[PDB]
Amino acid sequence: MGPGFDFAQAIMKKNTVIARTEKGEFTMLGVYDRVAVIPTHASVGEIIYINDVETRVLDACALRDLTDTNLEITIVKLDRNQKFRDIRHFLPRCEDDYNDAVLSVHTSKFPNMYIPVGQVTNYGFLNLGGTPTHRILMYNFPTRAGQCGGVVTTTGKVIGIHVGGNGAQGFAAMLLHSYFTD
Ligand SMILES: COC(=O)[C@@]1(c2ccc(C)cc2)CCNC1
Repeated sequence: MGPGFDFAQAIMKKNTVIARTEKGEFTMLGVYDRVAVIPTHASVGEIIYINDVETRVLDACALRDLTDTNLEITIVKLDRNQKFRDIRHFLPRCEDDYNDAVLSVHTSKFPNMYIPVGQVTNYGFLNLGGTPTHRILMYNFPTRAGQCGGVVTTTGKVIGIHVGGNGAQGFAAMLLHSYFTD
């Protein structure tokens, strides 16, 4: 409808795949080369399905901060025959608050779904499904099962991936530029 949906649309059409693990179907954001992210609760193994194709996982790393606290981001390198568009220049360098964010989901159950979630708070600590977690963003939208891995963007920035909710608020793990240096 507007530049918010304009930005989200392009990230979705070129930088997302549908990932299936034993724990379900997730929106998976491709960041650069064969490197993508997914919520750690997807429990990525040695093999994953990417758009229903059997794919070997070459590496997978569940990120934690330097206090050894969960961040709920897993970085996956896929044995795929094609590279993602490099979107690392759209990642923020620091923890921040944001205005006017969109949460975008693409699965079998929710294809081409875009939700204007509005203001995003740097919430910080969250007890997420019993697991102490850091760098959580929060938005006041009643997000539901099947939105996990969903991409959170503002005009010009890719700021997080959806990892949970409480029925009234949704929670995303921050993406930071420093996660993807090489
Ligand atoms: C991923 O986003 C993009 O590449 C585009 C974009 C870039 C920046 C802003 C503020 C809006 C839209 C350029 C082409 N159409 C979407």
